[PDB]
Amino acid sequence: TGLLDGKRILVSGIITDSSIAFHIARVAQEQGAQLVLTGFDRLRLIQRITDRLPAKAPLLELDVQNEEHLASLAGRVTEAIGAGNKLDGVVHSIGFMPQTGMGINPFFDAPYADVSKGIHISAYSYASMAKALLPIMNPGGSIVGMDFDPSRAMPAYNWMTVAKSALESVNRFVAREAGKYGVRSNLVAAGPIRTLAMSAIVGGALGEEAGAQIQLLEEGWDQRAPIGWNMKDATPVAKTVCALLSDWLPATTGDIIYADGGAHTQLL
Ligand SMILES: NC(=O)c1ccc[n+]([C@@H]2O[C@H](COP(=O)([O-])OP(=O)(O)OC[C@H]3O[C@@H](n4cnc5c(N)ncnc54)[C@H](O)[C@@H]3O)[C@@H](O)[C@H]2O)c1
Ligand SMILES: CC1(C)CCC(Cc2cc(O)c(-c3ccccc3)c(=O)[nH]2)CC1
Repeated sequence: TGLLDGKRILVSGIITDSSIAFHIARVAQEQGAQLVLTGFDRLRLIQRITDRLPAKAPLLELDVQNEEHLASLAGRVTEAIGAGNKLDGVVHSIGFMPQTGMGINPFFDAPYADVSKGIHISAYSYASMAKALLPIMNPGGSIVGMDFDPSRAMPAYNWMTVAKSALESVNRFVAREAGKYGVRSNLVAAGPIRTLAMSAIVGGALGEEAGAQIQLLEEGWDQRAPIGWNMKDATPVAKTVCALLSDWLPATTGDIIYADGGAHTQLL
């Protein structure tokens, strides 16, 4: 028997087969969960991607900045799962920052208008999704969001670090709301993952020093992690997410779970 047998789970922000969301999806189904997937904007591409998943599952459209999408969602989900049916889990794997708040671009020259859009999509949306979907969520349910450890600062990550810092604060407040419905809210702080965009950056595309800064990070991370860190293997992150969506961490809300091979616990 699977781990999430007959749980119903919403899963956001799939865009490629290297997206973490995709691997969460994959493992989720492997355990036997019925999924509902949202996508943003290029629904047509995302449709092609989601077809490679163990089982097919409904694709709804959701731009977290679109107010109506948020409004209409609560229903659109219940539609695709059948009325008198509730969700046992939502997964937030959304994030965005303009290239002024990330990469080689100096920290100071990011115009607030840029930064804000970032925080809107990367941290605010977490409460948005939780507001939309809490109503239709079963007791013992789970909310899970994607996070990169922002408690220290580092090169390149710039304003996104702030967005992540924001996000960990939002999460603790959602935890409060979620509690009313008997729902948990947590974040998975993950080590770096070799996604499409990340490898592109390791090839002039975000700069030259940028490629060198990514590489430095990735390598220190593996060296610090007492059980190592394979940037290419996104499975153990997904596995972790699924453990939070399971019934096996029932006493753990408002919190951060570290899938980083233990890096953040080691100085050198
Ligand atoms: N990249 C990493 O190594 C890493 C590490 C830890 C945490 N994270 C976090 O995990 C999440 C996903 O990372 P990823 O590597 O899968 O990147 P990704 O680009 O594959 O996923 C981000 C998703 O957000 C979606 N998105 C963008 N703007 C949106 C909007 N306005 N409304 C709704 N959706 C929108 C995109 O369609 C995309 O599918 C992000 O929250 C990211 O910060 C990433
Ligand atoms: C610190 C460093 C130079 C920059 C990125 C990090 C990890 C990381 C987190 C992160 O949230 C993202 C991200 C940003 C926007 C949209 C989707 C994903 C990322 O690409 N990489 C790995 C290296």
